[PDB]
Amino acid sequence: RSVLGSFPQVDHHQAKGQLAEVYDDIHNTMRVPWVAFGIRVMSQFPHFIPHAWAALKPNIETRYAEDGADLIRLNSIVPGPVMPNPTPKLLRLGWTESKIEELKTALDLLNYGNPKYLILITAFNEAWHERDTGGRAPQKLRGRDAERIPYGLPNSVEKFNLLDIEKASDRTQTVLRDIRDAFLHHGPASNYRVLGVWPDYLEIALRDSLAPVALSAEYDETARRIRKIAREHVKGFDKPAGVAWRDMTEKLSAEQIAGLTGLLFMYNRFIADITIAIIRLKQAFSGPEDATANKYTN
Amino acid sequence: RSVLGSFPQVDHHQAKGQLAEVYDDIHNTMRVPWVAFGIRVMSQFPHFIPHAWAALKPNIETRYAEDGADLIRLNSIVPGPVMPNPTPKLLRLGWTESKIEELKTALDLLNYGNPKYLILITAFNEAWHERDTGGRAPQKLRGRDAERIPYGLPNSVEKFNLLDIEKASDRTQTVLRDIRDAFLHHGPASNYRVLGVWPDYLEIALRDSLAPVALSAEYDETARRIRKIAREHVKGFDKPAGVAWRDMTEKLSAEQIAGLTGLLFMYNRFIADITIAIIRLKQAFSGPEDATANKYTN
Repeated sequence: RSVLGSFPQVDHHQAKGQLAEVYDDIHNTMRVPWVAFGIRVMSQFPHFIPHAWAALKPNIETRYAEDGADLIRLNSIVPGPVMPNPTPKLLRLGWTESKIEELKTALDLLNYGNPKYLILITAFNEAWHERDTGGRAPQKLRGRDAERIPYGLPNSVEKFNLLDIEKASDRTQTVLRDIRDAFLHHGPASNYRVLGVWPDYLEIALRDSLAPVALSAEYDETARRIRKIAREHVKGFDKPAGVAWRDMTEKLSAEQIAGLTGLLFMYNRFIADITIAIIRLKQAFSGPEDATANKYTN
Repeated sequence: RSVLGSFPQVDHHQAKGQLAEVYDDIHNTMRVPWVAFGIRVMSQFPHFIPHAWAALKPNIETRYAEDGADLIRLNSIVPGPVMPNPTPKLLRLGWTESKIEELKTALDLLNYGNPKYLILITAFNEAWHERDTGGRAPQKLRGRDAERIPYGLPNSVEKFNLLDIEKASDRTQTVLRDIRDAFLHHGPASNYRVLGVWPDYLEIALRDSLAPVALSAEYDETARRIRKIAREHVKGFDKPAGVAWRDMTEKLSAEQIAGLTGLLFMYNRFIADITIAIIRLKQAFSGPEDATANKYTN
């Protein structure tokens, strides 16, 4: 038996018809090279993802929301131990400059997307429990807060290809398991199914950047802070940015509403954790300013 | 539209036959006068509650597991503002000392049980992800540790009846809904379906005790602290105290394995938040030492 199985989810290859249009819409609207592990997972359920998406789209494409994602990114740094650069270790292991740059680009794209997915999940979750995710403030978004960000991926950014966990080496399987378990999580992030093709780096990543802050006051407090930024930000939305489970009782079964309720709560924690995590990795290379910069939609 | 509606679950009365024996064996093994919300909700899935429960049973029934509960209970105090006593307040509403004493007994019972439930949900959540919940330790439980605590509810302890939410007043509904949303939770705890026969108090409770600490660093750190105690404790079990999703694949569809992964995580947080809440609630009547004692299994 594998150290690590594969979690229940509609894979990117599995998304058919109406659903595969949505995965694209997500890519393009959010200018992100992957669909979130949680979206993939929540998509097995009929109706929900497509409907919640349709009600989130108009709100997440704005410069307003992008400014929110920037607040998340900006404050996602952990008041933690100081970390050594991984660069010398990669060179001595014989990595090319060029290869390391490919890693840092990966990290950079990941750190662009995660915070937007923090906005995303906060919308979906809060709306599910009929709490404030839009159309409540007296003052609508005005001036350029309401402008739309560019559609599609940034020039020279392709969609990621996530590694197939079944086919992967023991080494890769294990480091991912380890990173999952260090944080008490359910699965490997899409983040790590991208970063996993470099198990040797992740092993160093885990020892130098993530294991020493995992489960700590400082780390969870930094999750609390960014979740709060996300939760306050979404009330600025012009119209509600998700569906409410009470409006879904013709669409989902009692069992299903249950499942989705837990799934949403879980992913609202997972995404925050992962956001912090990967920024911290790119902090080990460069520093807190470069690591939390918006490098894509300016 | 109703201000709050009932969350989907196998209500106490609805459990038939084999699941009904399970709800009981829970009641009695844990010496608690209510089956947790999270089990009720989670029971609607085939196989899992009965199965996870069979593995928890011999572990949670030991004196060792009772010490576990006591540690959580002891460490559940928030270092927040000092709260006024509500006793004068309830007297001014004409509550008799006798009625007041009825509320405190109920608070004691909720406070007896929430810590044990945190143990339950920790075992279930961890085992599911094949993380450590028993059997890994060098030598087995010995001495006082291995003994079975008493079976059955304590003397003069009657089973609670949850209040019907649908049927309940607007005021019961408002205050419960306010309590749910103040913590970003999914529904009201069994605890509040008990305490909500008394919405005048819950109202005081929220304004005095709960709302000034909801979502604060101190409240959230307290949760981390107690969740940690619980995660370390189940490691001392003689054998695993739950079931792994990988072993359940004949018994559960992908969709449900996903739904449960979520619910498990969500209740692990939920139960911990509530343990702290209801303790806080008693702490205002009678200080920290009282609020955290084991008054039932000594």
